Amino acid sequence: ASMDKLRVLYDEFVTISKDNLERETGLSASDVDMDFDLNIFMTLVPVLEKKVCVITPTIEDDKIVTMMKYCSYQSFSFWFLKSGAVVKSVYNKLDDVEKEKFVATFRDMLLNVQTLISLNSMY
Ligand SMILES: [Zn+2]
Ligand SMILES: [Zn+2]
Repeated sequence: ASMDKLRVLYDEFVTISKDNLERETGLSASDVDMDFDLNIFMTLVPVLEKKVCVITPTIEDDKIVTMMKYCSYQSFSFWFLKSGAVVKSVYNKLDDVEKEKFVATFRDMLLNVQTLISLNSMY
């Protein structure tokens, strides 16, 4: 986990999300606001942990895919209020190989974010 790694992870998340949301829905993505969206993920992590399980590097793929059902794209800068699609809607239309990468990207983003709600509670 690192600030520079998180930027690359977030940009991967947006690139895949954007390409799939655009062709699925016919609507065009908006400009990113990375800090706004990482704020959204910061608020989401505790909800995901209560509704599904604690996020650790060994969390099973099925628990991550279920967390994607509780992540609404309308919450983020690049899809802001455009449709009610959730992250699993993009997952469901990837091929098997692309699916594995998306799960890893979404899990590693949640771990990098969580590594920061952590730093923000240290005195
Ligand atoms: Zn394209
Ligand atoms: Zn901002």
